[PDB]
Order: sequence, then C-alpha cells, then structure tokens
Amino acid sequence: EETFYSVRMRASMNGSDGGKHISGGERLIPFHEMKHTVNALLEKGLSHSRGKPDFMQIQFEEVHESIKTIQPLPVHTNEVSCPEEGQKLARLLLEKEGVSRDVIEKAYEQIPEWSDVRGAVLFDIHTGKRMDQTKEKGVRVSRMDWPDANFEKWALHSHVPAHSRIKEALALASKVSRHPAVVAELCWSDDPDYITGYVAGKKMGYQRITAMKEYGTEEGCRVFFIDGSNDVNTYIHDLEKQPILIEWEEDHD
Amino acid sequence: ETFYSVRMRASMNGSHEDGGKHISGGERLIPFHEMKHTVNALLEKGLSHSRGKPDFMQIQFEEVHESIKTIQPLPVHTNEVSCPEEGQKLARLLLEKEGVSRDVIEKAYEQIPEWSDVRGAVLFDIHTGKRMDQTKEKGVRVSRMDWPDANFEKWALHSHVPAHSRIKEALALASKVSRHPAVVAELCWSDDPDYITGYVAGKKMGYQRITAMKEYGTEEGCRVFFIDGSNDVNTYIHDLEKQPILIEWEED
Ligand SMILES: Nc1ncnc2c1ncn2[C@@H]1O[C@H](COP(=O)(O)OP(=O)(O)NP(=O)(O)O)[C@@H](O)[C@H]1O
Ligand SMILES: Nc1ncnc2c1ncn2[C@@H]1O[C@H](COP(=O)(O)OP(=O)(O)NP(=O)(O)O)[C@@H](O)[C@H]1O
Ligand SMILES: O=C(O)CCCCCC(=O)O
Ligand SMILES: O=C(O)CCCCCC(=O)O
Ligand SMILES: [Mg+2]
Ligand SMILES: [Mg+2]
Ligand SMILES: [Mg+2]
Ligand SMILES: [Mg+2]
Repeated sequence: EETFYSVRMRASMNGSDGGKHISGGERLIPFHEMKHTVNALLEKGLSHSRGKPDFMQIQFEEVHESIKTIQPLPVHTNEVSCPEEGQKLARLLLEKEGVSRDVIEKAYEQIPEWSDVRGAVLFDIHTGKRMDQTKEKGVRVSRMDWPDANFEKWALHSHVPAHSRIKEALALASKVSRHPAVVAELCWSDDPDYITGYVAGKKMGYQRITAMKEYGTEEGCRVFFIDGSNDVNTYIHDLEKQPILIEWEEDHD
Repeated sequence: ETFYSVRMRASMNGSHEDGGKHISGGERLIPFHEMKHTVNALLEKGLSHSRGKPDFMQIQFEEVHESIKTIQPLPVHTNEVSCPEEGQKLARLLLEKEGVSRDVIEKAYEQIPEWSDVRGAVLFDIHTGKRMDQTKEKGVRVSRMDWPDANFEKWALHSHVPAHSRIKEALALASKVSRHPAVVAELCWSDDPDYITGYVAGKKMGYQRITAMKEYGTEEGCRVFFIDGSNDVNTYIHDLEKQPILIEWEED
C-alpha cells in the first residue's frame, strides 16, 4: 500500500478578499513526485490566460483513505460549428441522460449568475434549485488524478490529443460520474482561449462538444445535476475527500 | 517594482492545527521574477529537514502593498562557551544587560518548556511577567523580511562568520524584531537536533551569539520576545507580520 498525497493549488488576482479566480488545480501523487508536481501547479498558475496572480497557495497532505482506481469514462467527440449548436446538443444529451427538460432550462437561466463560482454548482433535479450552500466558492472536487504515462497511452488509443486539460477534466468527470447521486455534469472552460466543453454521465460517458462558447469570453460552467435523498453535505464530502486514480486498461480491448 | 511575501510551513503527523509536529517554516521577500527559485528553495528546505519528513506543507505568496524599508543588520558578537548551562546563564546575563528584570527572566524560563511546541515566537510582557499573545501553539510568525545573498556573503566575509543560511535568516529576523521600539530583547535557540548555537538580541548589545544553548539531539527550541510597550498586542503582532524589511549591510 503506497502512500499518496493530495496536492492542491489556487491562485487569484486583486487579493485572495474578493479577487478574480485565476487558476486551481488538484493532484494525487506518491511522495517522489512532489517536486515535479508542485512545480507543475506553480507554473499552471503563473502562465494562465486569465492573467497573472498576485496570490497563490499550494498545499500537500497525506491521504489516509485507501485509494480506488477506476477506468475513465468512454469518450465521444461531437464536432459542432458554433457555440449555439454545441449548447443545443448539450441540452439534448442532458435530457437523454435523464435530466428533465424543465430542470435543464431552469439551470440554464442560472448559469450566468454562477460564472464566478470557483468550483462546481450542485443542482437538485427534484426541487429544480441549487442544492449546495457554498455560494461563490462552489464545491471543489479534489483527490483525483491520472498518472501521465497511462493517460498518454489512453489518448493515443482514443485518437484524442494528449492535453493536460483533457486529462484533468476526464479525471474529474470520471470521479464525479461514479458518484451514485450524480446524474449528469455540464462543463465548459472559464479560459478565454478554450471553447471546448462537455456533458458527462453514466450512460453517455464523456461527450465532448467542440464549441460551447466564443473565444475571448471568461464565463465558464461546472454544474452537477444531482438526484439524491441524502444530505448534500455527505455528497460534498465524498467529492472533496474520496481519493481516485484513473487507470485505463488497454487490456480490456 | 513590487515585492512578494513567500511563506512556507511544514509538519508531520498532520497539520500543526491537528496536532502535527512542526518540521520547518520559512519566509522570503522577493521580486516576482525570483518566484520559481524561491518556491523551490522553500519546498526543498521543508523536505530535507533534520526534524524529519513532512506529510503536510503549505506554500503561499502574496503581493506586498506596504513600502519596503531597508536597514542594517545588528552588530554581531560570538560568545564561545563550553556547555549549554554556561550558555543559558550567559543568555540570562545578557537579557538583564539589555534591560529585562531578573524576575521577568525567571518567570519566562519557567514557561519555556511549555512553549516547545510553538511554531513562531512567544511575546512576553515585562509589565505582567506573563505571555502576552493569545496565539497559543501557532505563536507569532515574523514575516516579510529578507537579505539578498550577495550582500549577506559580503557581510559574512567581513564579519569572519560563516555564510550559512541559518545565520542570514536569524540575523534578518532579529534585526527586524529589534528595530521595533516595543521589543526590549529576544531570546532564541534552534529546535533542530543538529544545531546548538543560539542568541540573545537587543538594541544595546546587538546580536549576541552563544555557541551552545542546548544538547545535540534535542528538539526543544525557543523564540521569545520581551515586550515593553504601551499598545495592545494585536498591533505589535500586525507590525511583526506585515512590515516589510530588507537587510542591506554597508561597512563602517
Ligand atoms: N476540481 C474542480 N471541482 C469543481 N469544479 C471545478 C474544478 N476544476 C474546475 N472547476 C470548475 O469548472 C470551471 C472550468 O474549469 P477549469 O477551466 O479547469 O478552471 P480551474 O480548474 O479553476 N483553473 P485552470 O484549470 O487553471 O484553468 C472552473 O471555473 C470551475 O468553476
Ligand atoms: N519567522 C519567525 N517568526 C517567529 N518565530 C520564528 C521564526 N522562525 C523561527 N521561529 C521560532 O524559532 C525557532 C527556531 O527557529 P528555526 O530553527 O529557523 O525554526 P523554523 O524557521 O521554524 N524552521 P527551519 O528554519 O526550517 O529549521 C522555531 O522553532 C520557531 O519557534
Ligand atoms: O480545462 C478546461 O479548460 C475546462 C474543461 C475543458 C476540457 C474539455 C476537453 O477538451 O475534453
Ligand atoms: O536556524 C536555526 O536553526 C536557528 C539558529 C539561530 C542562531 C543562528 C546563528 O547565529 O548561528
Ligand atoms: Mg482545471
Ligand atoms: Mg480555467
Ligand atoms: Mg527558520
Ligand atoms: Mg528549526
């Protein structure tokens, strides 16, 4: 049983304090990867297209819970020609996954107000309302990662480019989708220079959508559509604390 | 040309907040273009410590918005002693020379064992003869001071003192702290098992190094500031944490 470490970073400008969120990252690693990983997070925060931070934290801590290893979701890339086509597709896919249309519309009305949320919003498909009480902080999924070497192999097989963005997103989405209360996830970047997003779920897998907004805009989105009776805090604790490594099995081909 | 405060702390068996053992701490004050090197120096300092390997560490940077003040290091004298009991006695003599009363010194020495787990400094009020800050195990952590290596190395050459980073860090801290008009004296020795030199610092005597202050292999250090002031302790804590200082020595 190898010991793993959670390594987290966040960065902002104009303070920590009301600042603009610039970058966030999370990694899960053995101890001999610490120097490289702390540097990868530092650099990710310092070279961000949302601007240069005046505040950054980086932390590591031993994880005591035993690590679980899962397969990435099956990926499909939907090529679209503009953001409106993408968004419409996204809403079709959410519906097919099981989110009712009226819940989807209600959430889409609120997505603009959630632009500044630094993690994810949790949206209850029973009440048709936001379920977490974290406000601008959002719920930040942590303690997931995907050893690069296995990711590069996966991307080669999948005919998807071996970009860090995709490794991070797919690791997140896979951890999130595994959770029995999560029906679906809608995501696109708050970076001005990346317009691909996705909808994920247990059935459809990870459905990339190649245009979800316009170049140059900084309004991203991360919403988890939740179907659960249980207390939201239990779900939040799972998302924040349950350690996941992604390992794609070439062999299962 | 804006400066950044870069701070680190590390502990084992948890964060310090959960009751982990403090391993290492550091603070630097740097232009933005030195950030990578500095974050790497702090990471490495935390990971290679003689008190053991951390399982928790935080590193943070923020822009400093107060103006930087540049000062001289204190004058340094090295007192050679044969053993830790001789050094401790000398330290008490020097605290008294610096203006601390014997009764306050004894009361502090009674409490020093209690403060072994404090990760920063204890503030000791000479008017009450008791601890003054309410930070408990966190202590007060002096930050936002630093000393460009090139100038420090010149200083160490001139001073016939080795150019060790421990000394640079300590003398930078002690100079910032002694400048504060409400600090009468500082008493220090290391919590590192493999370093037994400590010091007493003040405005009259400068930085008085004492070559043995404890036994090799012990992990009980000490950092106490003796306070004689008219203000509330929160103001002094804010001064020590926030006032940015660079050391620049120039010969006489
Ligand atoms: N670990 C996470 N948990 C919850 N939501 C997140 C997480 N990472 C990103 N998000 C959300 O999804 C949006 C887009 O993600 P992303 O573009 O990766 O931003 P980021 O991870 O905050 N910083 P960066 O990856 O440096 O661009 C973010 O603005 C958050 O709202
Ligand atoms: N910046 C500071 N402010 C207040 N107290 C400090 C400061 N740095 C160290 N001390 C205290 O003085 C003791 C010895 O100093 P030192 O040996 O430098 O410890 P350190 O800075 O915490 N870690 P390291 O420097 O990596 O050994 C520490 O155990 C602290 O209690
Ligand atoms: O990392 C980002 O910028 C936000 C999520 C986008 C990743 C989607 C992908 O290319 O599959
Ligand atoms: O860094 C430490 O371990 C504390 C040492 C304080 C004395 C340094 C010196 O003057 O030798
Ligand atoms: Mg990200
Ligand atoms: Mg982003
Ligand atoms: Mg130190
Ligand atoms: Mg020490």
